[PDB]
Amino acid sequence: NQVPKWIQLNNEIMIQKDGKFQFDKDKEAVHSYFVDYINQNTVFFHNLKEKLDYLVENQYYEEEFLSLYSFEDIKEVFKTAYAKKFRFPSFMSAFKFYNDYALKTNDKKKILERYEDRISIVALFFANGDTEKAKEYVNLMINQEYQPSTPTFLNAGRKELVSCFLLEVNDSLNDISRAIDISMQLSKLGGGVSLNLSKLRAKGEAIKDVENATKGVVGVMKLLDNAFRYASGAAYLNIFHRDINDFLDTKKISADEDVRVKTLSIGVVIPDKFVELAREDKAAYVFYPHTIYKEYGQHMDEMDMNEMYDKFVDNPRVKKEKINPRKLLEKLAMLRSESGYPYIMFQDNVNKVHANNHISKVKFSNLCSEVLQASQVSSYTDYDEEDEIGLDISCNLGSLNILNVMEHKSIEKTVKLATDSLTHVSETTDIRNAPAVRRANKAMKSIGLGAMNLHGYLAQNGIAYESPEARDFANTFFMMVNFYSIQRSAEIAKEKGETFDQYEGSTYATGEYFDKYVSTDFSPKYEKIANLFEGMHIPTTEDWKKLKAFVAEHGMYHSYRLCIAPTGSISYVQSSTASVMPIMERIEERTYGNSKTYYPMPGLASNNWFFYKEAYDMDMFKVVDMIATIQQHIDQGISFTLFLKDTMTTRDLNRIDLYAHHRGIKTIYYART
Amino acid sequence: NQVPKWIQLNNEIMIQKDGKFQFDKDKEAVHSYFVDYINQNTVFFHNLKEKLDYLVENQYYEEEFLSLYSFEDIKEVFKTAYAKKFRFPSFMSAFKFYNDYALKTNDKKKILERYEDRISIVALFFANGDTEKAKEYVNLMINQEYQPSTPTFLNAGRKLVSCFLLEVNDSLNDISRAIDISMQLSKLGGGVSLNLSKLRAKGEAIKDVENATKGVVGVMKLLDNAFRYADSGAAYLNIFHRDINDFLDTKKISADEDVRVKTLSIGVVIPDKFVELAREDKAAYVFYPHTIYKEYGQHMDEMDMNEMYDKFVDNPRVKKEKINPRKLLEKLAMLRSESGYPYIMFQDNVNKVHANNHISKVKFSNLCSEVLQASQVSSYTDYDEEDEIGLDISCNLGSLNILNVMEHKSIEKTVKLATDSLTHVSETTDIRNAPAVRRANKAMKSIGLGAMNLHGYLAQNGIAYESPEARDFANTFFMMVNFYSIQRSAEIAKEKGETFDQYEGSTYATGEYFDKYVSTDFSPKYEKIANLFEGMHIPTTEDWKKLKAFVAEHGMYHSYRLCIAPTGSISYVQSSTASVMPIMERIEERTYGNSKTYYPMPGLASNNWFFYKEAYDMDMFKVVDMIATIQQHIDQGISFTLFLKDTMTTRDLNRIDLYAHHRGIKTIYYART
Ligand SMILES: Nc1ncnc2c1ncn2[C@H]1C[C@H](O)[C@@H](COP(=O)(O)OP(=O)(O)OP(=O)(O)O)O1
Ligand SMILES: Nc1ncnc2c1ncn2[C@H]1C[C@H](O)[C@@H](COP(=O)(O)OP(=O)(O)OP(=O)(O)O)O1
Ligand SMILES: Nc1ncnc2c1ncn2[C@H]1C[C@H](O)[C@@H](COP(=O)(O)OP(=O)(O)OP(=O)(O)O)O1
Ligand SMILES: Nc1ncnc2c1ncn2[C@H]1C[C@H](O)[C@@H](COP(=O)(O)OP(=O)(O)OP(=O)(O)O)O1
Repeated sequence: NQVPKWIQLNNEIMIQKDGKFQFDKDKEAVHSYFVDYINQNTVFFHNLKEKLDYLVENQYYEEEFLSLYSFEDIKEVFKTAYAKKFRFPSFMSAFKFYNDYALKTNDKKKILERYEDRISIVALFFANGDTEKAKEYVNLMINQEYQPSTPTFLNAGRKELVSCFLLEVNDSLNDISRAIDISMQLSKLGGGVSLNLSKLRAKGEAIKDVENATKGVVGVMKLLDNAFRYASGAAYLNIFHRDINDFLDTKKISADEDVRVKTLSIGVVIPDKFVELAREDKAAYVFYPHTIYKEYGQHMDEMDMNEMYDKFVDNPRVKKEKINPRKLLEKLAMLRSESGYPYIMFQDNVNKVHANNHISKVKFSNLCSEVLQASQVSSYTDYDEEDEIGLDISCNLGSLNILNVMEHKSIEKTVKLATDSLTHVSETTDIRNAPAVRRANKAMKSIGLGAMNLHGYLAQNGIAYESPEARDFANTFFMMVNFYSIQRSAEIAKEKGETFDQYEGSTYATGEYFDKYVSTDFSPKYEKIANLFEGMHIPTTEDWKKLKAFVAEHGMYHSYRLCIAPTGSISYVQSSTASVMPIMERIEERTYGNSKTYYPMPGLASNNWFFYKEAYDMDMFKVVDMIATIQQHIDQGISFTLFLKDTMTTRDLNRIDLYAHHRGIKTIYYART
Repeated sequence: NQVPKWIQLNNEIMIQKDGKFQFDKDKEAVHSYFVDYINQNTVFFHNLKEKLDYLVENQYYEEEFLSLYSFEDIKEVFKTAYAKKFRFPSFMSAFKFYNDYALKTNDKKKILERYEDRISIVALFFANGDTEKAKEYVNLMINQEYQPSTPTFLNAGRKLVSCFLLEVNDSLNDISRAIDISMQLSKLGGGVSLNLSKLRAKGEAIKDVENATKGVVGVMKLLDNAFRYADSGAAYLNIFHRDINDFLDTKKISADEDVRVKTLSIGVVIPDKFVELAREDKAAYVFYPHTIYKEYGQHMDEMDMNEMYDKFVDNPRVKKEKINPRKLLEKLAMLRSESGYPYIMFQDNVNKVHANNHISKVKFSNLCSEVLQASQVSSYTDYDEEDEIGLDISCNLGSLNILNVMEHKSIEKTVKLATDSLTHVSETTDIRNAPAVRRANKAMKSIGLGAMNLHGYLAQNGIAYESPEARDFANTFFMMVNFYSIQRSAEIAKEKGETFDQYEGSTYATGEYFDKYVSTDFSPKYEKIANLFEGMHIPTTEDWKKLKAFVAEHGMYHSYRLCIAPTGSISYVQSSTASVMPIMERIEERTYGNSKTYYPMPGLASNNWFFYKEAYDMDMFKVVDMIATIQQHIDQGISFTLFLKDTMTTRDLNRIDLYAHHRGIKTIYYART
């Protein structure tokens, strides 16, 4: 019943020694943890050869790519991995990896893969042919300079791989059947699956023969809520719809028995016209979209609300409904004061900066509220009848440490390797049950790259989080990031000579995206910021012009490059902070079982106590301006999370909302208190 | 509650497949045993250096001798050990080593030393300076060509001799000193046996008042209580003593409450005069030895019974007692029919072949009934009074496989290494509570070498156990063994120039022991026997003459060389039979717990079923003649064990006893039925 030694040592840090914390004990706890639990459950082997032979003959490793080299080259790779003599810096830095991510045995009671093992297996998977490139991946990963995404880091060479799926539901019975089918298919693959209910007819409407026959959106939500309980995502909705009130009555603290969704989140799509009507204090008109489909032939949100709203008001054909926008934003503020639900996307900020609006305009987002790409709906006909295949969105992920990049200045080569890595991942991927995801993943070739460790590095260097210097720093940094990113994409496009489809329809072929960079140079405006990037080259606008010419030579290989995800579950292995959202508390406290695990933030010393500010004690406006400065280079959304208090006000909340709409923040997240 | 896989596979052998046994399953069980229990409890390490550093800093290895080399030489030794790719041949071949002998952890739940580890640590302990000699010890041990004794194999480099022989002089102070030394050695775990020759008997005068002595039974009672306090030996007695009947009434199936010894065994010393009196059917006279001590000044068994028996009969001073010898041997046969107790030593067979009778004559033996050396009694005076130190016997052990010696023909170099090994062991030994053991172990330098695996090798080659060919084979083999043994002892005596004390008093300096070997050559008398030793040199009697001259040059380093012990507890690791006693059953069956472990004898196939005879179905006379042929070269005793049946007869038993006395067998053991 006694608590073991390392947990007891980890509980020692809260003892006040001269008003401080016992940080130096922490390593000792880690030095306990590698003696009394880890090195007494590892399966023992003589050497490498039999080890790998035992790993093959019990159905663990996919033996194909592990047969495509010599034994000696793999031995050199493992030798390069063990030559680091790597150590962990913190207590959770081991515990989150040797409990869940690292490979266990069949009885789930022993440990096979060491920390070099998993990384070097990932390295040979990203190699696909070159030994020295695999060594480059090792030197990239073992210095904690790059982190692949969660399911890629889990399921490399075992018994799918991308945790993000985005679909559309056309309007038929057959379409709803196909949608529930594909959701149950992807549900066992563990990824993130979110739907959208734009083009559906509303409640109390005619079904092809008889008026007032449709049970509406709530029944489809009920079927999906039962559907994900069998094997957890969300769904979005554009606001110009009668049942939007019933779409928002689901998340309710006085929850109805039938109106009860504990699985799916919800979210609202809002263009500028509704914002205008809520500002100027006038009426609003939600519609019956099936009447619009009968009238104009198209669907509702496939046209501009700013161009067509009063025209639908003027049509006697479209049955309408008048409501109050201001009371509706008040109700949104109340429901976000309850929890923070739903989600919010401002599409006009997105499409006016989007490159690929010539295919379609972005209407929705994933569960992770980040990926904003084109989406064409399919049409699933009857059994012997053939179908028509639209386009879908499937985004594999991956971020990186800012800190070690700043330590080593190999940021270019870092992007060079990570781009090829995610490229080979999207090469490898195949799903054999949803054909539109198949066609789009072959077609669009969308990769997603981001970064964590913003708060901690700049807080450890002694720069406040609300400083303008950090905003200029992030501006110059992400400018150079996007520069080398497009540079590598153009290089690979020259290597293959095969861009994505309808490349001339993009703004990339015209250089309209490049028109921001031909002027308005992003040189550092502070000396202390300039000392940080001091020691390496920073490009000029003429380098952007040479880049524009080199793009105009061939083109770009990818259609999307960047994403920012709240990668907290693999934040702990990199032993760092979250992404760009600053930290909540200086000390995290968990109870694994009969235990009080005490996690300090990395870099917690006496001097930098003030730069480790608290999330409840910050200027939200400067945070939004930081995220807007970050937004200057990112194609997709940014995982912006609101940090609130009970003492705050929905007046101030909606002021922050309209402030972010005025700045141009794409999406937000669930709010915390 | 389910039986694990390897035990279930080991129980499969008794299934009759075509009237046979499932031998081929057995390896599979062993191949199970190294997957599901062993390789999932070994503490995992990166490489050698940290491993040894962790082993030092937790008080496991004595760090002195493990600091007397380079790291690289130790790495070469471990590399030579792992270069064998050694495997076990049987199921118990692992289970008796990874359960008790190999090193565990502090919580006794994990395993640190592998099978290479223990052997190579023993190798560096026997090295004491030379790397190549340590590699020679590795090449000796890892081919299973030599096995050191049990406590040396256990306690090398941790926190050493299992055989102690003492004498008890006659005072109160002496009995105090005896119980003191027995309790001192009792925590050291060795074998300790006493002897009660020079004590006065029951009902006798204690220095002032007649009929005051409680006798031998009270001292036995104190020793029986004494060994119950710590982590069990025995005691011997010469037969010419009144209380011998009470000395034999202790081991009784109708056991008295007071007369009850469940700890100490007992044993009888018999010279030729009592054998003569029992043959010729006359009277016998046991004595009161304290009267003899008052009369002649010496003690009783320090003079010849054949020279002095009728002279003590003729003395009116010595009070005597007349008894029947024939009924006494009948009672001995009855008590051995009960269990097999007591032990029996025929000293006149021993002393007439003993080399060192000029110091004293052997009067007794150890617990293991094998070591027969000189022994001078001490005299423990009062507190401020100084004492006088006698001589004691302490024999470290060690045997070898016959089989691998026959495989490799390196018998000479084998003896060369094993002699230096036991030499360094007797160098290392020190006890700091019994001064006479200290003085004798510095003085006499007695080593003990033997052999196991007689029955199995010659049974596997297809030669019957009762054959004369095996007797000639063993004669030639042990002749060459003793030849190279004395050769190496003379070499080491030349190396040091320091023989043991009173070397000129021995028969070795006079060559009287060598007079057997100057003639009567032991050439093989059979062709099939000659093919076995074919391929190597066998010496001649002129080589014995050169040996005699080389001995006469310097001398011999040791005073004793050979011993034969029932080394069953380390028989299983060598994966072989016992020593020269043939096997009891073809299959051993044990119950570890909720289990039926089935051990086959090694080499059990269909063809050699007949040469694997049964111990209850053999000629005892040919066994005694085999042991007498073995006795032709051994200085000490031989662990001869009787194998009896309930259908046998004490008439036949006593006939076998007198037959062995007529042949010249030194000692016997407890009998089995
Ligand atoms: N933070 C850690 N990360 C990884 N392994 C660790 C960590 N802490 C301890 N260990 C591992 C390494 C070793 O196998 C064992 C402890 O040995 P360790 O002392 O850490 O290495 P070391 O040999 O380089 O230092 P030293 O020479 O002082 O012993 O457990
Ligand atoms: N029995 C039903 N109960 C509720 N809703 C239904 C039922 N049958 C059909 N629907 C709903 C869901 C469908 O998306 C929608 C129209 O159904 P469906 O017959 O598949 O369309 P359709 O392609 O045949 O022609 P139309 O565009 O005129 O509706 O109404
Ligand atoms: N009898 C045994 N003695 C010692 N180790 C054994 C024994 N049986 C199995 N093992 C050990 C050796 C390995 O660490 C593991 C089993 O691998 P094992 O197959 O025996 O060796 P191997 O690699 O030489 O043969 P193979 O190439 O066919 O796999 O457990
Ligand atoms: N109180 C006693 N009860 C029983 N036995 C005793 C007792 N005292 C002494 N003895 C026994 C054990 C001794 O070995 C033996 C003689 O005792 P002890 O006085 O020590 O001999 P001693 O050296 O003084 O002279 P002596 O040779 O005449 O006996 O008798």
